[PDB]
Amino acid sequence: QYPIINFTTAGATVQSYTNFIRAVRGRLTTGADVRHEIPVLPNRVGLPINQRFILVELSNHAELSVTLALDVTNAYVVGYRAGNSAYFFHPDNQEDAEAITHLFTDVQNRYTFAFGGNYDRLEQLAGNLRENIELGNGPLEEAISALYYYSTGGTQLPTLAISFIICIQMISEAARFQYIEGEMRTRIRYNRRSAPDPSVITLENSWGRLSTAIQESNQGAFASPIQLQRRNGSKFSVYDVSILIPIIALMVYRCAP
Ligand SMILES: Nc1nc(O)c(CCCc2ccc(C(=O)O)cc2)c(=O)[nH]1
Repeated sequence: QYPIINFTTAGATVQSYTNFIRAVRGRLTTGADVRHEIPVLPNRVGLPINQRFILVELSNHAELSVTLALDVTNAYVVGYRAGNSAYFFHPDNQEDAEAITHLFTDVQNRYTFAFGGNYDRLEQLAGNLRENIELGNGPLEEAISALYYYSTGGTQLPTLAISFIICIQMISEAARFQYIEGEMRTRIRYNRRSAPDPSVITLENSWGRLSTAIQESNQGAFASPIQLQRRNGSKFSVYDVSILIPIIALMVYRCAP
């Protein structure tokens, strides 16, 4: 079976969340490939199927549970299981369509959505941009509940998109960036619910671009600057890998060292 990591919103804390995100990182990559001190996720090309996914098992105080499937090469959430039903986003290609057939093979019901799981599609379905969708333990507890009830007709599709958007950021983006991990920890700590600010959003949007520039850097110096965004919306340039060490935790594979 694929590796399983567990988290619950029941009595969640900064530490239990931190431990969770650590475990997820530890399974996403062995971490034997490190450029400029940043771990690289494993390459898509040679990767066999028994090693391509991890399962993230989310439960509530309501005592209902849901299992997300993460693509190991990108921490991308490709689908999920709730009870006897399993749902997948529209894959990008037949390689991927093929891969996902080894997931949740024992569930009595399997569905592939007509829509992919990129943010923009999900936003159009949710009827809300990321910047207007609250994150925190409350939202995550709500997200898990919405996903659980989808198969029985009790969750409208927009709410399902909203819930996916929450899970992706609190899990896959938090694993991608210590920065976003820290953002969620603060909300857990103070029991607060808030949309992500432009520093979070722009990091999410530019993860691919940042992976390329780091791996193509000249001893850490980017071949050209990457504009990011501060909390207050203003644009600033990063020129080197060093500034990002405490900010990005993982990188998609871009090429060989
Ligand atoms: N379902 C889902 N899971 C995710 O982990 C994300 C992360 C957003 C950053 C991202 C960066 C690159 C890709 C890609 O081209 O495969 C996808 C997403 C996303 O956008 N949607």
